[PDB]
Amino acid sequence: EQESVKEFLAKAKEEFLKKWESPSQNTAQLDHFDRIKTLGTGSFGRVMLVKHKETGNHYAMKILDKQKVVKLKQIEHTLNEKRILQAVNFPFLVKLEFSFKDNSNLYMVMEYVPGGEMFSHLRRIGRFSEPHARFYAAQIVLTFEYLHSLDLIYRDLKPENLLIDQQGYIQVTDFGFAKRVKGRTWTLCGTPEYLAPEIILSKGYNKAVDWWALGVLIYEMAAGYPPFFADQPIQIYEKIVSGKVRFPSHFSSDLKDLLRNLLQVDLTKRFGNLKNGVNDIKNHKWFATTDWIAIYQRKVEAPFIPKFKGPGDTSNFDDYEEEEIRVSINEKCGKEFTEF
Ligand SMILES: CC(=O)N1CCN([C@H]2[C@@H]3OC[C@@H](O3)[C@@H](N)[C@@H]2O)CC1
Ligand SMILES: CC(=O)N1CCN([C@H]2[C@@H]3OC[C@@H](O3)[C@@H](N)[C@@H]2O)CC1
Repeated sequence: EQESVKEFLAKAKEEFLKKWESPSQNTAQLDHFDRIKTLGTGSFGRVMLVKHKETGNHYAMKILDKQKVVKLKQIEHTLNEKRILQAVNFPFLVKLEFSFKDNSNLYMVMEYVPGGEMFSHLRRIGRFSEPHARFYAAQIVLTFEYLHSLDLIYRDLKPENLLIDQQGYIQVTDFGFAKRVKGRTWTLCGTPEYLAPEIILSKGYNKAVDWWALGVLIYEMAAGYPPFFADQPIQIYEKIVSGKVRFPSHFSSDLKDLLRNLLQVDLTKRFGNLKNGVNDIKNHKWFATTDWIAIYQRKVEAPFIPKFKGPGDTSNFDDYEEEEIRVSINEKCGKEFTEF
């Protein structure tokens, strides 16, 4: 490994471990913010655009209902998410600014990324050219090199979880399945189209599942649709475990070669999981034009700058039913969330 990379990752791990061992807690409260608009929803709860009443700064506030987290069996995952987010620091990761809890809910207040989800831009344009896909892929490669060096598996890569910032760079969001793992882990989680075969087959799996998901993402960016597509999950799973994929004829030979090595069903042969680790990916011919240092330093001109009017603009996010943020007069699930 290059001395620069080695000493960078050694320092990255030292800094992560100090915050991991002593997590920040209770750094704001709900009535410090005005609620503006719902930016998205899921089983996790909701994300709202908020404005800090004193500073005027905008944030994306993820709100989880403690009782629903318990019923959906996501306690450990939610504690993982907040503890990891408060400890990481990398140019292409969403930045957690505050966290707190009250009688009913857990709150993670993040810097707001007004360019919207990669998913929207991909569906609007149709597919990205190879250079455009490669610019985003390089940022994911560097982000996974960082996360994996901290013993973190991400487990939720997909276009809806990649936001585009004001400079056209990626911010990875949604650490709801991220976990610190030395060795293997066993939980079935993630979106069907992006699951590695070893997840579908209920094996103990490792960080190689993130490199499989990178293969799916690159294919989807360059084709406009994912490589394993079907109407029901059970049919998607059959395609994933088969060891066959079809590439559009417009794909370059270098892209097809990279994808055969990322979408390798045998995890012991998959790029990212060999002796050379991430360097088999960084040194692959498809990445020959990539200036890894300049990408990290955000010195490369992005292929695309999202249109938006200012830090409060919500036009790149879609419209959701607006519901109350209720806080019970009685504490719910206090024991389960003591460490949050
Ligand atoms: C940092 C920022 O600007 N964020 C945080 C994350 N959210 C969520 C929202 O909830 C579900 C859906 O939209 C999801 N794909 C998205 O990542 C968007 C706004
Ligand atoms: C029956 C149904 O599907 N509904 C009921 C009414 N809502 C409106 C109404 O206006 C303010 C508030 O109730 C909000 N929930 C929403 O916008 C749409 C969803």
